[PDB]
Amino acid sequence: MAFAEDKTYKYICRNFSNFCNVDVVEILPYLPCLTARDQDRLRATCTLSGNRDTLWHLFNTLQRRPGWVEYFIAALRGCELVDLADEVASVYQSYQP
Amino acid sequence: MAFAEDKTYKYICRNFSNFCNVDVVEILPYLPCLTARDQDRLRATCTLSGNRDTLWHLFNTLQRRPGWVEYFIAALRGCELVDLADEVASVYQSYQP
Amino acid sequence: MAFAEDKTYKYICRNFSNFCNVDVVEILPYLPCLTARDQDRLRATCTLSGNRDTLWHLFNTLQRRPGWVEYFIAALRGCELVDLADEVASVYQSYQP
Amino acid sequence: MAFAEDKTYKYICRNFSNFCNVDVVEILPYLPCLTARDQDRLRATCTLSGNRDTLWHLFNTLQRRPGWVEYFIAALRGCELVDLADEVASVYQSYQP
Amino acid sequence: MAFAEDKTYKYICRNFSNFCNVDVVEILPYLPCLTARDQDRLRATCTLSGNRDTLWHLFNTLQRRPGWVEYFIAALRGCELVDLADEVASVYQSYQP
Amino acid sequence: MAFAEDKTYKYICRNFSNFCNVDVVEILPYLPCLTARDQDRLRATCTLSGNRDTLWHLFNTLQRRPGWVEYFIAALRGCELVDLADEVASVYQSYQP
Amino acid sequence: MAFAEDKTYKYICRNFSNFCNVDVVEILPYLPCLTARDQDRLRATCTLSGNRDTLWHLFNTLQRRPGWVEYFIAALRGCELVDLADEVASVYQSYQP
Amino acid sequence: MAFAEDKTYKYICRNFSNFCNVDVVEILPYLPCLTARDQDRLRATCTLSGNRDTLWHLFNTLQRRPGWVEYFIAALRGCELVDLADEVASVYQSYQP
Repeated sequence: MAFAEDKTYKYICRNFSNFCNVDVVEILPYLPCLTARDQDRLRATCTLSGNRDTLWHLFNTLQRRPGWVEYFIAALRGCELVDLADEVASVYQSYQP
Repeated sequence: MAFAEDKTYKYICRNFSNFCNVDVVEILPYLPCLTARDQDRLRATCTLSGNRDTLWHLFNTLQRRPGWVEYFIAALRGCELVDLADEVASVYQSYQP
Repeated sequence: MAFAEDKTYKYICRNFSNFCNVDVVEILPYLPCLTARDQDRLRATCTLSGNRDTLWHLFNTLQRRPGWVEYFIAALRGCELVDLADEVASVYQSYQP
Repeated sequence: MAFAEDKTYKYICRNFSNFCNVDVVEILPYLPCLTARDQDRLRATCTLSGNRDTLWHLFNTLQRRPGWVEYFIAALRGCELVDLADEVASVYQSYQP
Repeated sequence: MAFAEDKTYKYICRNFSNFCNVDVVEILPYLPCLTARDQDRLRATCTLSGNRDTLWHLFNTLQRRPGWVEYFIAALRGCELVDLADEVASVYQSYQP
Repeated sequence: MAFAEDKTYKYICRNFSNFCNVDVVEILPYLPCLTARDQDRLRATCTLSGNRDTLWHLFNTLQRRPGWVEYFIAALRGCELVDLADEVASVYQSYQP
Repeated sequence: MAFAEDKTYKYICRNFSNFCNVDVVEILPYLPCLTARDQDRLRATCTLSGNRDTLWHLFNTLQRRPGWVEYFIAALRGCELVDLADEVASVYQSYQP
Repeated sequence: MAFAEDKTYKYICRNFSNFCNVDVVEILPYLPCLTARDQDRLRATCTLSGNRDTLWHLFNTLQRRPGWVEYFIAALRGCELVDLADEVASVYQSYQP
């Protein structure tokens, strides 16, 4: 649900600092939900501002597509950030009926 | 119909908080109904004031030209805001004969 | 002469919509007739209200100091608005003895 | 003609989404009509704002100089956007006497 | 307490110049008390107007949400602005019962 | 003394044009004597109306609260308008017992 | 009730200075009871005259239309002025039979 | 002298178009007269608005500190803009007693 998605995103920003390792350029191919465009923005942002900065735009960009959370859990798993994926899914499923 | 357009726009502000996602700078390319001026007015506003803020200016500008609702529904769809577009179209059709 | 200058400015507003192409910030480097303070006013206006809009405020500012017309034709030529400059000069010289 | 160029640009924005593949940084060397300065602005915008995005600034920037459409048709052809140039040229010549 | 928060914010502005290093874009991610939007406004402002400048909008923006002081002290510590955090917390606790 | 402060402001406006250098948006952070409101008023004034214009509104605002002179002299020094500050302090101390 | 709404508003002005945090430009999107023309006036006022100032004009406009209190309490909540919303509702319900 | 500096700045704007080659990001390190902060503004402006545009803010920014002309001449010389440096210095000494 959107309410769950929205609460997830709120969690992530609560805890953004922990996430870091998340690699924007690595993570994007796993997010076909993002506009073929919006990836460019993130990917170009990263060149300019460095990863961890752009990470913030990406999540804000990620939470933009209904259904995004499932995409993301998949993404971290593609990124072998399994412990992180497990961390969000916990948060995510916590807000589902 | 206009009655439908105004009810649509009136709906939009009622439920604006939900819309949140529309990316001003993103959606404008789909809205050739808007004044070549007024698009500059939006984006420069976007630069000065940030996105969601500029969003509001965009809608008020949008509802100014006859036919905008179809333009808008098309726009959201290019922005893959399908659920958002489907939501608007519903509100729109609901007011058609 | 002033009569020519005034007829020119009146021409410009009577054909204002046609000019648009003029970029205000650029009309600004080439135009030392404008007060060091009024350029700030325009550009800040330009940022705030967008270009075409700011253009009108720009011309309105420009026609205030004797000699502005020569400055302007030079400016467009610096902006490679040669056909535009050629148009004004014609309009301008049409009002010279 | 001015009228023909303008309809083209209005056509382009009607159909902008289709254009996308157009590469701003690639296309700029082919546009000596654009100000040596403006290219910088597009090229820097592109770095800041991403390609398809800056694309929009570019067309709006391109249509700024009379004669631009031929420059543009030439450009697409230099960019092996033969199908695109043919698409535009069609639109352009459709508006010439 | 509210009284403590305001005295703190008044202190911050008393002593703003010392703060400078504080990086708006770096520090915002630690500040979920700020609206997901007002960070855009700070950040877009930051892009437009520069860092230390936006720092100011941010503090005025930060002091907007009850409980913000705790949020800020935490943030600076994450920004390894330990001496700064120590400095404010000192100011802060000085105004609590 | 109050008598000293007023002669100073009368000095400032009688020499207002000389000051310009003072950057309105820049100087405000040094002036906590100003109401947390009134800074909004100046800056917003600055944005719509431009700097030197706003300077007058700034000075006009500043001279309203007792003690402002010490604040202002300090401010200019923060703005490294040392010669400007030196000029005012001279004017200021010239009117003290 | 209308009387309850009025009693709330007098509370507001007697405590107006406290309530300035309300960000005018921010709050309007939650208030569809306001006349679509009349919001422009607030923002135009807000921009011209600054926020806290505009708050008062906003309130005076808001209390014009019956039912506004529910609109407002909701509004603050959207602004995560939960404590502020919590403050008003108390004052409000204290005046209902 | 101040008289000399301003006449130079006026010259600079009267010939600004000629100057362009001046590279903002390159030139700033040679100007410790500008506030370490205003470099950010220029350096960030260059980013948003392009190099030709920011040069303009820079000179107006440069002419802001008494003594700036010597700094600028030094700077251009640091920038191997020897012909440019000779051009300005000539203009400068032309207004000294």
